[PDB]
Amino acid sequence: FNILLATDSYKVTHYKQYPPNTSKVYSYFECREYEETVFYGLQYILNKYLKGKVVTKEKIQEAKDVYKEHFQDDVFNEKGWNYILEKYDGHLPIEIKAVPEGFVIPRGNVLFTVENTDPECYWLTNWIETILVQSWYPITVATNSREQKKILAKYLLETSGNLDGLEYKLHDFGYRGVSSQETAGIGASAHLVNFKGTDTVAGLALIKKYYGTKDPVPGYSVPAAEHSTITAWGKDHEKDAFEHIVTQFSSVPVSVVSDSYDIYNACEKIWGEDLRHLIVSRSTQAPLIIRPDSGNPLDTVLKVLEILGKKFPVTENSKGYKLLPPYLRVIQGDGVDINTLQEIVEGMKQKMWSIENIAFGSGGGLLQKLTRDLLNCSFKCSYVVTNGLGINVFKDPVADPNKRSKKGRLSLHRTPAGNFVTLEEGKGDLEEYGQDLLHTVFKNGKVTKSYSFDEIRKNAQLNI
Amino acid sequence: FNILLATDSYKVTHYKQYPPNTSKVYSYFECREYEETVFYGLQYILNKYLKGKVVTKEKIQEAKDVYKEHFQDDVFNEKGWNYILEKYDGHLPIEIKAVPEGFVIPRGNVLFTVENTDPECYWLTNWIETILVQSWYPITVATNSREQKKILAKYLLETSGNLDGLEYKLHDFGYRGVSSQETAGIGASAHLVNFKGTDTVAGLALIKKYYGTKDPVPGYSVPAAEHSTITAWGKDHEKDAFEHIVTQFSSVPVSVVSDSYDIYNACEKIWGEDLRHLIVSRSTQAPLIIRPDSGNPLDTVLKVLEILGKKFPVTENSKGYKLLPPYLRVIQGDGVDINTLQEIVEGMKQKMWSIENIAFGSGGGLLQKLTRDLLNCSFKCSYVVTNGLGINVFKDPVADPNKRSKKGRLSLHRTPAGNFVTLEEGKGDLEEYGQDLLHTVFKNGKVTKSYSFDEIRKNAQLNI
Ligand SMILES: O=C(NCCCc1ccccc1)c1ccc(NC(=O)n2cc3ccccc3c2)cc1
Ligand SMILES: O=C(NCCCc1ccccc1)c1ccc(NC(=O)n2cc3ccccc3c2)cc1
Repeated sequence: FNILLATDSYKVTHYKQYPPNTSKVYSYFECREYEETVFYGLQYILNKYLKGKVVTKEKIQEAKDVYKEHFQDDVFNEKGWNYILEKYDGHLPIEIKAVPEGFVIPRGNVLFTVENTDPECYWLTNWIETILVQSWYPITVATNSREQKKILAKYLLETSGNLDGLEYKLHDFGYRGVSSQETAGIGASAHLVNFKGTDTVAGLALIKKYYGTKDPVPGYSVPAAEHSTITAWGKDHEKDAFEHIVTQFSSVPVSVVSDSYDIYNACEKIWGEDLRHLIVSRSTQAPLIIRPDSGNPLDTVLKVLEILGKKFPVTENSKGYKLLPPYLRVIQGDGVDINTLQEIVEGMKQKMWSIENIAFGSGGGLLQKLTRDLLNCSFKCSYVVTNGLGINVFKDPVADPNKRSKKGRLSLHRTPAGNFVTLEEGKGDLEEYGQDLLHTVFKNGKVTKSYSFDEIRKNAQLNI
Repeated sequence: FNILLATDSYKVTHYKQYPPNTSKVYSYFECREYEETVFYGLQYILNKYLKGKVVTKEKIQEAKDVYKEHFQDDVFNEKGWNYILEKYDGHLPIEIKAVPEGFVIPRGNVLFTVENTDPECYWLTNWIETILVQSWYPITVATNSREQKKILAKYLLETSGNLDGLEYKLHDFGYRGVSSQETAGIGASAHLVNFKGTDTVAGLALIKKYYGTKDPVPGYSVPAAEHSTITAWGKDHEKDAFEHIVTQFSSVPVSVVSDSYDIYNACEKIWGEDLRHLIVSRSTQAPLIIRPDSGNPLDTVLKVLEILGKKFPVTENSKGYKLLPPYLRVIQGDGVDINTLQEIVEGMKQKMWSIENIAFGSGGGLLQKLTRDLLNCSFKCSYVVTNGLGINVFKDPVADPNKRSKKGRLSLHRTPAGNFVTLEEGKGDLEEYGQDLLHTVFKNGKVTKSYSFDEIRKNAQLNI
């Protein structure tokens, strides 16, 4: 990895565009205008990409040669980068202040700030904008996943009277559906801020290396079938596949995809009749989890529950909701996103089915179908020092008032009612709102403040 | 990187679920039936993750320890992995056959096939499904980018009579808007299959290392301003920022973001009057590229052109379309996706403005706002050998006929009309069509067939 080649190309030309005699460039990150966001992911970026000796003679030379051909010109600031290498032994003279990881902050508040610590490195602040703006992705995955936890908590509390097993109700199925291996690890780790169920193995090593947990692993999985392990038995031997799989995993929970040919027939005749004796004998700690994987997600879930409820002994819980026996559960792992999750739990509640009966598996909806536009994550310059005089800087486009940026030195404070407020124009210097809630997390190539994954989970907890 | 930890967790349990005495598991990838797809990206995956000694004693031990905690059970095929390490020195006994990279294939056709070459490694075929299915991402970026090239080619030919500069009309602005650094490189490389303009530097090193070009670089950029380089001058000094930037880049093309405060005022009064003398003196090889960055993308583009057309000498080309002078161009780099690109070029054509006047910059729309659902990229088992007898396997869900998978051994052929056909059930073995268009690209840990980035671009060319 070469930080000199980890920026948008046009940033290579910006050192020539700032007003002459600029000694300071101060910039901030916010999720402009999903009313609250989970701040997570910055620590990964600081450790993997920004800390220590990030500049070498070889990296300067590599970047010089690439930019010469990429621009068909020599616009690359070799002098500026050589200065960092000679003066600071390749350590970035940058200071980053951030809100603690796991923090749940309303939209339109400063989340982190970046500024150069050496007047010669005024151009460095916005050079690293590209790498830091990528924090949008673990922030959005964590926020969207927590918003799904809120829906699940509401319906589970309503239909069961408690939140037992909440942290296992939304399972990450997204490994194949993401754009890369690196995205998988980052995305799966952000989902693990709110839940404990994951199949995206990549997320576990990321948490271990960059955050750390008291427990040996932050996430868990159960054995489960795929279409290939059922279909390989042949069209006429689906019962044999099912029987073999539940016998191989007789003492542990097992998920079995049952829609290869006909989900309703598999539920009513195979599980419901032919193999029913192998299901009713299972332990409460080792249920059979039936998995539909096609059709309308809500209509399929309701029909599968109606079928199972007629083949198996259904009880009525203390809230008046139907509950499958403890050796039998369902997982809907096709077409699950925040909108369909909501339609399914509401549809289940209307048909008097307890949310304790179901878990959700989400792939693309959880980790891929997200953009920087969802929370409007933006990095903007708000303060500059030119000729020793500080000026409050901002954009305010005529056709888009929502794109107006904050002015001057920023500070995050607790209001008297215990809410959050961002103070602009260095007004935080007046001691009217107490202490700034951002902490120096990076200074001159060193990570100065870190959070464990346990702290992050605690900060990201629901009020509920 | 550890391939034993680069799969969906549940795949760790599948070796126990296949029918006993299974010696072969044969699977294929297709974009289930954007009528045609660009096949690109597999070569990157084969080289970075699948080739050479991918199994070591340390990797087996690491995976064993992780899976023990992840499952709270010892469900990990240590014996199977130890077999690969001892017999093949950690090289995968897999054979991958694929359509050549850059190939443009209609939906619902086999693109690549995977099968184990050793009977003991029947479970390996679908173990690597997760890593190979991630090919969906460079395939979708390449396909969506080529579809935008088709729209641009149609409107540029209609309004100018040629395709000059077509390869520079859609610029990659997506670095900050993607989920990770790795995604950035893969995504920007897939856009470079169709275009030459990129700011996502990461894509250049990926092409150089995995594909290679005769040219020193596959992509180019121009100097350009950002809001920070303009706003840093102060709200009252936007004209000074503009003047400084165009003077610093007087001899090369320069893009200048002009919507910081009021895009229409910047076009009419700053560029159109105060700085007009610095613009009209510019070379044809060094235009000023005005960049709006907010508002309704089409309304803003049309209003900017109407303003500029009244301040600068406009000509009418041989097709009857208005053309700005050669030292002045526009780039729309906000809210550009395949749908808005289409609305803008159609709206320009309706107002008699040539497409030679404009270029597009696309960020999230180009590299992030894509999912595996767009082309329905899917990996499925189609053939198995159990007890020495081959059987044609497939899924066919009752509620979703579109999810039906192909049966048996597959081959891709040219039809008599020169189209593509996928033959099922080993019917390709009858010599009724020509040669199978799938070639072995990977066999027993070695990459057996490679394509240069030059070949890929030629294969992905538009008919026009
Ligand atoms: O229901 C589940 N968890 C919570 C309840 C479990 C429980 C209840 C009571 C006692 C003990 C345990 C559950 C079900 C299925 C799965 N996994 C699958 O069905 N997979 C993994 C996939 C990954 C990618 C693509 C497809 C996949 C299919 C995981 C967890
Ligand atoms: O119009 C362009 N290229 C094709 C025509 C150029 C031409 C015509 C005639 C003769 C010589 C050359 C062009 C314009 C802007 C840009 N770049 C920007 O505006 N940037 C890069 C960004 C990256 C991230 C975020 C924001 C960005 C802003 C690049 C190329």
